[PDB]
Amino acid sequence: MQILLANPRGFCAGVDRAISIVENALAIYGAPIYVRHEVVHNRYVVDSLRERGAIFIEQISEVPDGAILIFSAHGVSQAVRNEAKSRDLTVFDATCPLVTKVHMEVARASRRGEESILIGHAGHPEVEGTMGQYSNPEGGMYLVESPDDVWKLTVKNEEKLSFMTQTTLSVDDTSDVIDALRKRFPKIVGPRKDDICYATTNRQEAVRALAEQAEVVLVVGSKNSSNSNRLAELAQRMGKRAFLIDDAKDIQEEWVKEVKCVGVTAGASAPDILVQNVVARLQQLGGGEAIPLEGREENIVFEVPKELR
Ligand SMILES: O=P(O)(O)OP(=O)(O)OCc1cccnc1
Ligand code: SF4
Repeated sequence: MQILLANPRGFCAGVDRAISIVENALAIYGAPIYVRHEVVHNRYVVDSLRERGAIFIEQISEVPDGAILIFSAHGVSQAVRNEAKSRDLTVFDATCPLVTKVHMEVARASRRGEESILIGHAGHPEVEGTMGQYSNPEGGMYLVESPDDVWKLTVKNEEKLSFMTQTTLSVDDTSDVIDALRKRFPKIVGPRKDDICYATTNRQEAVRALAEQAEVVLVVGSKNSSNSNRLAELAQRMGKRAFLIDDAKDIQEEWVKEVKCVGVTAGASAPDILVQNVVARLQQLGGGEAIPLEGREENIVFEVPKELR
């Protein structure tokens, strides 16, 4: 059995920054450090940080007075940010710059009381945060997940309309939603393409190349990771068996019995150690040295705020 690694894979710049923010705050201020939502959607990272004294919470009322609070990489609504601001709390924001950029566009629309449509998945924290930057009752802020959702949407003034996307969507499915938005609302304004981040686009392109060669693909990432789910879904749609796994333990031997070529990737929130352990497990089940595919080079880094160095 040949083992191939997708390239790129694993940590992006927003995730490296956000985890560093929590680590550094723990180092500087000691436990506990409070964090709104899992800092990133990875059980191993979160379990780790919890064992070192991070406490993960969904509401600001769960955080005591005088504390340090960090917002997760997925971002937060204005109501949450203002709720935290009114309190004695010390707040650090681990929201990814690429999320923040979308937030600002939503807030601009809100100020203009002009309506905005977000493409994303209901209930995901990034979606809550992004919808959560719009407040003007005279405009509106609508969520669509599919072309059918677009086909049934009505808005108050379709002459003044803009769209935004979640950063971790399917590139291809999103393309279909946007095509529908433009057929329905010819005057709609957005970005050139979408708000899907470089890391999501690149990992999707890499798993496409991986799945052209592999019979079976293993995506390292947690169940509640949107971007990781998209990598598995992509592979499956190409006719390959794909499995989303937290770690090497989850590999069932039947999945790779008599498979000549197995591919491994990782979502943007999955640490490289988990991939290394996956490869070691595949080698036990009879695989050779892991071969990295040629891939697009990523060079973007996001620094921690200076107060957390
Ligand atoms: O569920 P997803 O959003 O894929 O979060 P995860 O933490 O798996 O990946 C990092 C991230 C954070 C913020 C925005 N987009 C991606
Ligand atoms: S996957 Fe994208 S938007 Fe999300 S933390 Fe990473 S770089 Fe930022």
